[PDB]
Amino acid sequence: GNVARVVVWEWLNEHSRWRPYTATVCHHIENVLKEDARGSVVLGQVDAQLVPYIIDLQSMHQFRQDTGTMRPVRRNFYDPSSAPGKGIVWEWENDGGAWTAYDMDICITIQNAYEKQHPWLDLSSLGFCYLIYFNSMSQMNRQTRRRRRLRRRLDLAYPLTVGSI
Ligand SMILES: Nc1ncnc2c1ncn2[C@@H]1O[C@H](COP(=O)(O)OP(=O)(O)O)[C@@H](O)[C@H]1O
Repeated sequence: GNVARVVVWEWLNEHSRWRPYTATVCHHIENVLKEDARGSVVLGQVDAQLVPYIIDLQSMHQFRQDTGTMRPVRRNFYDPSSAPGKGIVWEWENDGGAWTAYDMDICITIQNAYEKQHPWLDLSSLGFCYLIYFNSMSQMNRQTRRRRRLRRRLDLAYPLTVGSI
């Protein structure tokens, strides 16, 4: 018995939410893990914005030289038929104008609703008090009625590996 599973590396933030890395970063981590289970992933080799980021596989923690934080990381897995298995990413635009990916469980839920031709999706049952409007491509706070923009891109697919039995 062999099954396929999508590899999504994730780091725990200050709100106790597991945040995903990008698919480019996750491929680089898995290549270091294949060669050395106790190695260090130097994300500065990938892009200049990731210079202060180091992921230590020896202790499974993220090290940031620009802030000093030590935050746990995990090697999580999702279903190949979900958005990370293809490369589909849903992102929302923060106050600084930067695009930020939703949590992976929410990203997969948004993509499932979009292809089911749902005009909108309510995330309240999943903890987020937000409404996703695909017609205006926006996210609305249920309490304040204020909105942010969101977009869909076909980025890189996250790595896929084999789980035995
Ligand atoms: N999808 C999201 N995921 C994580 N954080 C978010 C998301 N949307 C907004 N935030 C954060 O919540 C804060 C503002 O929430 P928002 O609902 O936009 O404000 P308001 O309460 O004024 O409507 C910001 O710090 C923003 O970074």
